[PDB]
Amino acid sequence: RFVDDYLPALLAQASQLISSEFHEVARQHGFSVSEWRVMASLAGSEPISIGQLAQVTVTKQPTVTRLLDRMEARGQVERLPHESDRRITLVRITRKGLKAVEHLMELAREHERRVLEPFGLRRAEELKQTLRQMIDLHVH
Amino acid sequence: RFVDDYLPALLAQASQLISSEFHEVARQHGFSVSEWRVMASLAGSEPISIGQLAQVTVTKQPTVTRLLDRMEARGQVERLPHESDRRITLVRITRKGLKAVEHLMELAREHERRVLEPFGLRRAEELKQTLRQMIDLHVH
Repeated sequence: RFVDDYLPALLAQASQLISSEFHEVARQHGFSVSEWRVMASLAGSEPISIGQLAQVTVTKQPTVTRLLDRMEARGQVERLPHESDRRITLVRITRKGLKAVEHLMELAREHERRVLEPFGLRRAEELKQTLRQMIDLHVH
Repeated sequence: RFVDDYLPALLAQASQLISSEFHEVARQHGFSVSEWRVMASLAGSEPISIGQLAQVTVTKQPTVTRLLDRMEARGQVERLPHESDRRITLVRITRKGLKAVEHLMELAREHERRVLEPFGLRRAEELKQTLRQMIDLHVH
């Protein structure tokens, strides 16, 4: 069975299953999946470019731009010029956005702890380290 | 930075980056992403239910059904009744479909080998084992 041990299929299924669990919680708290991904990805961050945000939220950049249009209208994020090279727009979370997602972020930490608890701290840290190294090797 | 070590974000980015690399190869060989996921997931498999196929291909079931309508028209797959409980439709790859995807599957194995080579056999097997265990714990 080709797919049983094919890495991209394993990553895709694990990602879908784990994310879908928490996305149900996010929607019960009034967030769409894309709104949660953006706010979670900007929380605690310096301003980042739209392109960086699209990568970390695994969302196409034109979709991110339309999303930021309405989230900025709601005062949850702010777009800013890149002071130097100004073909680049930066984006940050506002205080209003952070307060809006703070409780959901604690629920997200609790869900993650539950997902990882059966594996133990060693295997959990290994997994996160390998995933981080893979991302940094393949990000364009 | 909340998202830097948040497992669902790490899985989602690693999955997107790794899959997107190979999906470019698939399209150069005339396959859409969904066609490749279905054929790869059925290769070497006994017939599986539509619901099982939707899970392993991380594709919504109504989307899978429409996809199978056209792939069955092209003779690449076949739907079959579940002989017992027959609220269930099963699906399999045909010989024509297998021959169509055989070369792409070898390219997929080579791409996977390249992705995993920097990590070594131990860390690669750990990763696949952890992902498999996570899937089996969270699949509904």
